[PDB]
Amino acid sequence: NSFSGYLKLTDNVYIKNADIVEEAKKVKPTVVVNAANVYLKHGGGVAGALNKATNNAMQVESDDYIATNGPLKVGGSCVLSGHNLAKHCLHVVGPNVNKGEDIQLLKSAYENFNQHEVLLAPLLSAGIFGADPIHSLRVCVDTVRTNVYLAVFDKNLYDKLVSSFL
Ligand SMILES: C[C@H](C(=O)O)[C@@H](NC(=O)c1ncnc2[nH]ccc12)c1ccc(Br)cc1
Repeated sequence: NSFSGYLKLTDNVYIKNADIVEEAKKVKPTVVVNAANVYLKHGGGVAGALNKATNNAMQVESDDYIATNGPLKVGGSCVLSGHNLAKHCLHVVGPNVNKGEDIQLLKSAYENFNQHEVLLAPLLSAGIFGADPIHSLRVCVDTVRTNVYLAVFDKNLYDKLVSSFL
C-alpha cells in the first residue's frame, strides 16, 4: 500500500489521475476493486483492463466462482484473488442506470468498501453504467469510511472532480 501522488479530498478519500493497473503493479495493495457485472464477465473498461493484466487468470477464477455460487446481486460484492495485482480483488456491482437499475444501489455498492481498511479503486457506475461521475464521487465520500485511493483514468474528468471537491 505505498501510494504516491494522491490528492487528499476528505479524511479518508484520496484521488489520482492514473491507470488502476499501473497503480496496482507499483503498490501491490491488499485490495484492488473491480467495477464488475453480476456474472463477473470482464468484457471491457476497468474489468477488462484488470483481467488483461492477470493474462485471463481473473476471468478463469471468476467463471469457477459463478459456477459454484451463482451471480452477484446489484449493490453486492465478492472477494477473489488479486493474482499479480493485489492480495485480493473486491468485485463490486454498481447499478447500470442506463438499464433501469436504481441509483440508490450506488450507496449499497460503495458500502462494500467498508469491509476493508485500505483499498485501491475506480469510480463506480461511471461511463456505460450511465451515472454522473461527479455524483458517484459524492456518494463515495458520503458512504465510504475506510481509506480509499481512487484511480481516475480520464484527465478531463479528474480535473472536473478536483474542481468540484477541493
Ligand atoms: C470514467 C472513469 C475514469 O476515467 O476514471 C472510468 N475509469 C476507467 O475506465 C479506468 N479507471 C482507472 N484505471 C483504468 N485502467 C483502464 C481503465 C481504467 C470508468 C468507467 C466505467 C466505470 Br463502471 C467505472 C469507471
